[PDB]
Amino acid sequence: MPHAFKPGDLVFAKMKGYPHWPARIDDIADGAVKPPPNKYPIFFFGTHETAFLGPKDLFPYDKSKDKYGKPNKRKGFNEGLWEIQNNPHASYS
Repeated sequence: MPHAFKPGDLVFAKMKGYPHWPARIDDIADGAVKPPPNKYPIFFFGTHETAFLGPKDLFPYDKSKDKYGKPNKRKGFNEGLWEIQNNPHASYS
């Protein structure tokens, strides 16, 4: 059975106006800005941007990749598909 989301989990994350996007739950570094309650820090592969999202916008990657893991014209998307498949736990700073 599923657990709650934790750092390192792989997802497609949905933002208004954007396709479901390859992403991970990030850790919060010591001294770094914390997310709002009930929100997670989401790092988006390819763009390397961070937004704060709740579970309603987070789709576990294994279950979802057949539907959402296809190339997309949007900036950074296909880079992000490579990252989540090939080195999803690397430093992209």
